[PDB]
Amino acid sequence: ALQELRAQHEDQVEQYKKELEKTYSAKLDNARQSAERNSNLVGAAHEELQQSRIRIDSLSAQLSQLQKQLAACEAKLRDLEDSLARERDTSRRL
Amino acid sequence: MDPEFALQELRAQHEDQVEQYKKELEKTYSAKLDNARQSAERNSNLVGAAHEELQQSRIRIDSLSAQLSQLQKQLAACEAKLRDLEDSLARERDTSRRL
Amino acid sequence: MDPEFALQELRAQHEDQVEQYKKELEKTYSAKLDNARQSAERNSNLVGAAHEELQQSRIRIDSLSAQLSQLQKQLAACEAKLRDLEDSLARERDTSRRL
Amino acid sequence: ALQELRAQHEDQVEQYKKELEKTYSAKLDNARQSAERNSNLVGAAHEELQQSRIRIDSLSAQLSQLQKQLAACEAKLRDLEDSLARERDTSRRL
Repeated sequence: ALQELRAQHEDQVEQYKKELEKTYSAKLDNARQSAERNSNLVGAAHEELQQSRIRIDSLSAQLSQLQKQLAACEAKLRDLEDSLARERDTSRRL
Repeated sequence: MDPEFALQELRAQHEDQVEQYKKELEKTYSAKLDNARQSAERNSNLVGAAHEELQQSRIRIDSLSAQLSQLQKQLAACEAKLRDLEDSLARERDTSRRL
Repeated sequence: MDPEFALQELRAQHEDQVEQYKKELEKTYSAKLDNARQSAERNSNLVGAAHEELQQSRIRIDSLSAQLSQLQKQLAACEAKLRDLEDSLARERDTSRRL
Repeated sequence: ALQELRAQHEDQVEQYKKELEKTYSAKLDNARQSAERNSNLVGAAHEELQQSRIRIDSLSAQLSQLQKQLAACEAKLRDLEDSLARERDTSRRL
């Protein structure tokens, strides 16, 4: 009875261990799978933000081009205002 | 003699017509002067208003450029939190591969 | 009699001076006409160039607005990847609290 | 000798188990700590992106205001161009 109980226990522990290591291997593999998917959703969010980064770099360059164009328009209007001021003052002298 | 009375009357006709012409000319000249004065003042007022509005627009574009720079700064810090996140998830990946 | 020769000579003096004045007036008038023509053509050319440049600037601002919208779309998708990341890290947090 | 070996083994397994559960509790706690820090770096990146979101909403509103202002400038220039065209044509008629 004693050695029968001890042999029965040893087989139970042997079965428990194999079931333990198999679950421990499944845990380590699912932690790998769920972490990878997280890593691209990390990296994809990074690359989509970097795309936006360089779009606003382009937007700032285009704002500077627009600013030069309006500055040239203003210089033409200053010239025109000068010429029209001379004509106004001439009419005032008549 | 007799032609002398036609001379005198021609002269008198001429002086009446010169006076009439002087009045007609002065009225026409003052109307064209007024019309030219009003058009000159309006063209100067218009070009000044247009010019002023453009100076306003340039101030607005200067502000927009400054705000784009702050937006750059804001999106830089967002990239930092994303890189550290990349980093620690990669730390967990490396440690998991080594079991 | 004798005054008649002063009359005739006065008339002759007057006709010479009227002819001189006609020439002087025609030259002055043509110069002021040319000056006014050139200034009018230049003012029209200037305001047309200014106006055209402003139409160019409006096209540029229409483009900038369109690009801001695409930037909105790009940053929306970035928020999606950040929310799902939020979501799965929260999934791991909840599961860890339950041990 | 037999029962001495079996008692010695039982004490070893008892000591191994307590050392196992203590390490298993330390593992579960560090996974909690490292995941939290990851979660704010997630959420802080989210809130800083949302801040940028509403800045560009403001930028688009300001672009529309600027567009109206330039459209009003253009209408003044059209008026001025009309008036100057009439003066040009008048000078051409002289």
